[PDB]
Amino acid sequence: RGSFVEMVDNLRGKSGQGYYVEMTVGSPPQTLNILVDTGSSNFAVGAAPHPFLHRYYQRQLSSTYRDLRKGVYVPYTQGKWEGELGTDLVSIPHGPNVTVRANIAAITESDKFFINGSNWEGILGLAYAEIARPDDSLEPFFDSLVKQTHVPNLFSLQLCGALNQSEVLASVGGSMIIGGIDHSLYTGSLWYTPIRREWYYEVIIVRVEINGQDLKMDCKEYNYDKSIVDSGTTNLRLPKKVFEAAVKSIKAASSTEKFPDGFWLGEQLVCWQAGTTPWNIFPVISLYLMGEVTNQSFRITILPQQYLRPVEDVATSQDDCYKFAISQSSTGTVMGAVIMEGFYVVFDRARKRIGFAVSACHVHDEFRTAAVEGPFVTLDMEDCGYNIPQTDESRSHHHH
Ligand SMILES: NC1=N[C@@]2(CO1)c1cc(-c3cncc(Cl)c3)ccc1O[C@H]1COCC[C@@H]12
Ligand code: NI
Repeated sequence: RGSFVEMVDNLRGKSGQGYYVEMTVGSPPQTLNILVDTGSSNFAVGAAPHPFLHRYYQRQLSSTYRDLRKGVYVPYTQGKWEGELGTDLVSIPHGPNVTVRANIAAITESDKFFINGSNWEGILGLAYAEIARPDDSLEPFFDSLVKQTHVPNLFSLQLCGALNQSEVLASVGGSMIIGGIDHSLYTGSLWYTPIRREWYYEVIIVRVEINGQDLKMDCKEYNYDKSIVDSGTTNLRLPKKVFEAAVKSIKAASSTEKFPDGFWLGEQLVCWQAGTTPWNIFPVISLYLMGEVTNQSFRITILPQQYLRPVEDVATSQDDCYKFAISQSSTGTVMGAVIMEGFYVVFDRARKRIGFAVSACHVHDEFRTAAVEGPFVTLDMEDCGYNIPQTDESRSHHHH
């Protein structure tokens, strides 16, 4: 292999509203646009009319649909989705030339799940069974794909971030390569960090720098209470203490400009006149990730072109306006699109590792580029992993 032409450019989306892939469900195939989400583990599709859906999965139209006679209820921070579990035939038209029988959660009711204008009608959870709902016995899509076909246990993502239009958000594109690595999608070295545990795609950050300046924190703070690689999150999200330190450093480096507090909170845009954005006043951010070798790390470095998100405003379309896309977390580090848009990211499930290489499509300028660099060696490395306190709820679970 080394080339997967038919799968290149199979992702679409609107800036800040997630990347989706075309999928078909049922016999005959019903086409739906599905959010590619490495931060969840259910395949769930709209299956009833909704204000924001132009279309939905029609179970009755599918000769191959089977009801599992079990419901599912998924609450979260922003809202909830719920529905009926079943199985049906699933394919990815611009993916591998295979059809599989997968679990599908047919979403019958939801609150603040679907997004007006996003153009997606469902979610493809690509993480592991451990975080599937209602429980880990509901096989995720990718597990079924690998078990039922000869597709190698690996996928890779090239998310290409963003203007033509003032009335709508900017269109984005990218590639999901299932079963391999496409060498046309990256340049330079591909560096791997271990998947610490197979639930989320959990990784370990050992060091953080802002414009070459070490944040000098106990490295467990970087992974408190976890660090994950998540295509279903827009922002780089950082643990409270890390967020505060990072913002302070970025503020100081960019101090020639005085932005409102709303900007640093991601609640307000800042603008410059077309093409005059002073990129050079904003620092690079480096995350050092644990290497496959003990005592080694490598760094991924992103630019303000990644963490400042373009939003073309109607009232001031002569200007280039940006949202600050680094935000606070209380559930650990989330390396979302802000990180992933810099890189070609290889989810090597077979070898329990995640690969990063400089993306052939990343946004940069003539002075700086997103980078992937290593090795960095450290004498006698402290364990940077955090151990989440075990609740009685969690401890009570039997795993046969
Ligand atoms: N990983 C991740 N997936 C989550 C939350 O975190 C998600 C994301 C979006 C979503 C909305 N707008 C833009 C993007 Cl990139 C994603 C919309 C719904 C949505 O549902 C959440 C359901 O619970 C699992 C995690 C899901
Ligand atoms: Ni038991």
